[PDB]
Amino acid sequence: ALADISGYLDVLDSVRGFSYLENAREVLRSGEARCLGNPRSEPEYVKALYVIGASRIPVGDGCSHTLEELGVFDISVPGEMVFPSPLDFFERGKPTPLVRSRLQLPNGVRVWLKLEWYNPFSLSVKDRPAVEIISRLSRRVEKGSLVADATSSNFGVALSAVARLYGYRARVYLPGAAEEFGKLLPRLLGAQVIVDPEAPSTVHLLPRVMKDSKNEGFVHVNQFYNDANFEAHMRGTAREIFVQSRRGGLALRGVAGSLGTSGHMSAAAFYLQSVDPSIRAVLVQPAQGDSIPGIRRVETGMLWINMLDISYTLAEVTLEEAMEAVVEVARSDGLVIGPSGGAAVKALAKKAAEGDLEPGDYVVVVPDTGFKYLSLVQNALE
Amino acid sequence: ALADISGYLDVLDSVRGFSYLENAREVLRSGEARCLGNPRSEPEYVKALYVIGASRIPVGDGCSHTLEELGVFDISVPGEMVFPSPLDFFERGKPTPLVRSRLQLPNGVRVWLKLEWYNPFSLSVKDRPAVEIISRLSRRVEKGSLVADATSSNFGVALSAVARLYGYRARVYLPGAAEEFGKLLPRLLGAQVIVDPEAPSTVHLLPRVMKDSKNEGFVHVNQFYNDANFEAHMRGTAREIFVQSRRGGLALRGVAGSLGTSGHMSAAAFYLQSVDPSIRAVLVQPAQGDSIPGIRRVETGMLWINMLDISYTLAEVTLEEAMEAVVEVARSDGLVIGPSGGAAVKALAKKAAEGDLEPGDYVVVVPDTGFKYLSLVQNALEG
Ligand SMILES: *Cc1c(COP(=O)(O)O)cnc(C)c1O
Ligand SMILES: *Cc1c(COP(=O)(O)O)cnc(C)c1O
Repeated sequence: ALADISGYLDVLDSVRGFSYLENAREVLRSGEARCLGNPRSEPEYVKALYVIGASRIPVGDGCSHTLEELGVFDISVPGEMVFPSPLDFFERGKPTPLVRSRLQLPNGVRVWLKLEWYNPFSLSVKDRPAVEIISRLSRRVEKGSLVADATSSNFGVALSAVARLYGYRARVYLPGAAEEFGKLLPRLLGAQVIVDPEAPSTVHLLPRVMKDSKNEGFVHVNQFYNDANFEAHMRGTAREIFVQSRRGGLALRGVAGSLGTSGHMSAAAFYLQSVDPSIRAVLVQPAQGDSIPGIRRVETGMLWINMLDISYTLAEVTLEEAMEAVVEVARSDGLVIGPSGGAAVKALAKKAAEGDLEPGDYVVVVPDTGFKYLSLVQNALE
Repeated sequence: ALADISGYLDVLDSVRGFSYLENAREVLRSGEARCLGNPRSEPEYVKALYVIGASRIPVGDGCSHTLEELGVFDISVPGEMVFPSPLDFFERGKPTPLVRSRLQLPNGVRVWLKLEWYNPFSLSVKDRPAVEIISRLSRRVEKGSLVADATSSNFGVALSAVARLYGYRARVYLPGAAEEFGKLLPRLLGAQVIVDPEAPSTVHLLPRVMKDSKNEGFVHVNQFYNDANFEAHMRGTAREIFVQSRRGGLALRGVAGSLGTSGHMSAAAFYLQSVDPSIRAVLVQPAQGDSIPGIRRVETGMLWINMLDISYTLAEVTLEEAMEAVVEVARSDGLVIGPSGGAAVKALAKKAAEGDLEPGDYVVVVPDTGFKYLSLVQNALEG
């Protein structure tokens, strides 16, 4: 039988560790889940179901229910696109668009672009971890409390908007080289902003944020380590790629993406490889020396991409090469993508040139809009 | 009986003038269109149906069909949000979102925000006129031809993107006061940009564009005069406000917005007042001396708002007041609207205070995202 999962989400408070993902993987591979005589007594299984996108759980003895029956494939979006609040629109105005590009790559590699700027608060992929993180402290941490993090531009904006929505205050710490929109827009949204001119990277701010947290008593949400980040992308970004590829008739042979926190691509890889382990994940490595906003090299410390059982391929991409792809996609599709989106397109283009990819449909996650990066666009047209 | 309108759309090539809108208004008012014996002999009636958003026409002798049967309400975004091309995404990734605000206005005036930054190319309301203009010359004008116009930032970006999707080249003329994204992003999109530092406004550039058009032989698409702008907003923005209000359970009592070309608010007013003449159109007048990007005062010259049978009220709004609404919406809703969106919100707030408006639901058209306007945001926070 079917019950609403909403009544069992306290298991998100109490399940720890990655062992529950064995259940997620097996439910996805088999396309079904076994009924729980006592759902309460199997919290890891309930969490597995939530993380893959189920809105319902199977209840009883001996029965089983399909992904479909569990609500994994339920249509979210009202046909008329009317929403009673911005949060409801974040939650139900999904999937984010998946749009076939007319970019021509060698070897039958067809490019689709997933447009994560379609998230309303930060115009970026970062809404999803912000919502998930804030919503799940929202029972134990007191309203009016300060939450904070080290961030590049997008999550600081996401965090500021979402914290306030849920009744919290936000503080955002950014390196000197962050874009001005990351420094300014959080203030518009009601947050405090701290820029460290000296910090050479976003993760270099983390020790200061942790020290300040101990002295000042604010909640350090730590997107780089907070599993709700990964889980948000499992139930959202990754579930969407899966459902979109199926209902859209793609022959999904891989995904391509970039890595900051590693949240969105680790989820994409893990989810899709659960259904079909041969699906490739092609991932961007900002070339040494270069800085591409929002993203980093794997060696500098990433949680999910390293700890989870996922196969991926790297590809080196310079800032110059990423911006060339931004120009190519703009001239080809009339779509203005961000530097990191361009990096992911280029990575896919390289692996396509090398003959490494089966012909078929490949989904590139585009983290944000290129409108935000006028100085990088200016340099790229020279 | 019904026939697909696709087989009758050469009327768009041949019909001229505004007389056809009489038919559009009556069909919307009665909520039904009557069958045509020979549709080919009634091209104005066919155009009327295309412009209000019908996908089918009524065919027969004596019969009639509702807006619903005609496909006017058949604008559903697909549940899976998968689009086999960018143009298909522009076409089918609609309606743009209509989101209830928590802004508190006096006298029972409830605010809904229509987010036109959800257009795919220029992230603005201007994609819609760009696509309709270019698609409808995409037959008669030879590929590789140059298309051009005088513009503020948004339509320059939209024109540039759309031109390339239909196999044209683009040139964009902007005044010196235009935003940097307007000067730069068309070049990313492959277009030529001409900036006139001295030009005090966008419409001041028009004589020079027209002169250059005569000399160099490019198509001046002229958004300020081209009826496909109005028509795009009739079948897009306006039809969406109508259909979204109905299906969404709103008690629609008015729309608020701003004027550049006057394309989108003239359409919203004309379409909705066709259905119900008591629906108000509250329009922004940028206070004398001030410049709100993308928008103008009625007196400086406008086509559809003056020629069409619509009612509206004007509210004066300073740049400062427009930006105060941007701050307020950001703090209330967590959404960042543009200066002209903020102005429309303020125009609605002002009218609401004056006791002028029926209590109920009001849709504010938000032309773009305020993410772009960082200097104006900076200045606004200093207060
Ligand atoms: C956060 C972000 C990324 C990387 O996303 P994660 O899910 O942190 O790995 C890439 N690009 C941009 C612009 C971002 O904001
Ligand atoms: C075009 C535009 C307007 C006005 O729209 P029209 O349909 O030209 O009257 C308002 N604001 C912005 C930002 C625009 O680009």
